[PDB]
Amino acid sequence: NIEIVSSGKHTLHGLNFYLSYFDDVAKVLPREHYCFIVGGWVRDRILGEPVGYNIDVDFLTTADPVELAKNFAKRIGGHFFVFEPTIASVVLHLPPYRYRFDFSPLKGKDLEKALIEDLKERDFTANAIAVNLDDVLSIGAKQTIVYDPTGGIKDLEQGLLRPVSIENLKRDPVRVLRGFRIAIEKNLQLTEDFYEFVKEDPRIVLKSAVERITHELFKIMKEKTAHKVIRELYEYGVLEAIIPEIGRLREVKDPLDEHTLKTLEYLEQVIEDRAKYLSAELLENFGKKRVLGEFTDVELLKWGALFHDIGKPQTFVTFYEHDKVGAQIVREIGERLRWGDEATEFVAKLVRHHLRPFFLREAFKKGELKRRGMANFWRECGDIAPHLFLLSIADAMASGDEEEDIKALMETIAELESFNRNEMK
Repeated sequence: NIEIVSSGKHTLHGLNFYLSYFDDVAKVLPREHYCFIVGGWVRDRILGEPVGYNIDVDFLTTADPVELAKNFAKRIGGHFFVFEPTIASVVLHLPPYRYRFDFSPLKGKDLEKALIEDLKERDFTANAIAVNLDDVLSIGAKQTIVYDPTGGIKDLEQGLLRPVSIENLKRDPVRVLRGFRIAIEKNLQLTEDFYEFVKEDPRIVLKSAVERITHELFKIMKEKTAHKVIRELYEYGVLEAIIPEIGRLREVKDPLDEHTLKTLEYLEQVIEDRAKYLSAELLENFGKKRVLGEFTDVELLKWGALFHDIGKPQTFVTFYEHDKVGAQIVREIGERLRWGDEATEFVAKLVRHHLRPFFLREAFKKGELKRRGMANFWRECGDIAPHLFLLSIADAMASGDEEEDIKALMETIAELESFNRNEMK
């Protein structure tokens, strides 16, 4: 119930909160109804982060969210969706850039009290900050006012990601994933009560719908810091709760879980270096295969790194058939988690063949690698080939292979690529 005026903040200026499409929103917005910008986009803008290729904006309007979203989508030429208190979305997709605009209802007799009331229900204080669209677009002699009753700005200045209330986390448990992800993504420290809450009941996440769970999970696999978030989820037992198979990696000692985590961690680096190992023709369409509509085959690759050996706990001196077992397990997880059919099949096929480049490498070191094995390789799997290459390199690194052996693997890959490029006609 108290405002404060500050000067030189320069991140809170309406100018900073601007987006071109907001104009279109304002033109679709009815005259007698109001609209606010909330959460993620506000948070990122306050932090002064440069806007990337993925733009997500959340709205709270007193108008009809469905009609608003419909006509706005008609204006920007986007796809209009309705799901779920029914919030409506607008997605706009071109290959380098993705746009998503969510529209949520805001109702009450007192508008300000209602807005605050809604902000206090949100997951984290950083995401609890909102601004009026009119104030943002209001060109002249207009001061812009930001609303954070939860003190999100104060927490952002101190570099803390603090849940508004633990009850808000218990109400929608999938947010406990976001808390980790964002904490790594925005380089913020999660406060004490979050860590405590988490420890006590890690399985809480199972309350939330599966699809939502899946969606966040990929969102984690989407960022380049993903291995850290995955390790965080594993150490606190959340990952085991979501995927019980992962917990079984611990019973088998060589440590398998550490090997998988390091496999993912190295896989990120290898992905960054992919231009080095992969051929140009393999790099052209790499990462361009769309999965679950906002995600690519790269997330599937990282999932492949997590599951690359999931079958070693099932088989027990030497682990023989764990590739096929792993493939089946992955298929089961993909069904359970409602991953796309072609997605779970992709990851499954990736896990099935995960040790193939190692065999071809062993054949390469003995000089016994010839046209037969290569042609057989490219015939059997040509679709997962680049992903399988990167995965194999990462797995080789995490296994602590000798440098000459890793280089032998890389040269094996290069030989397969060169054989496929020219000498296959």
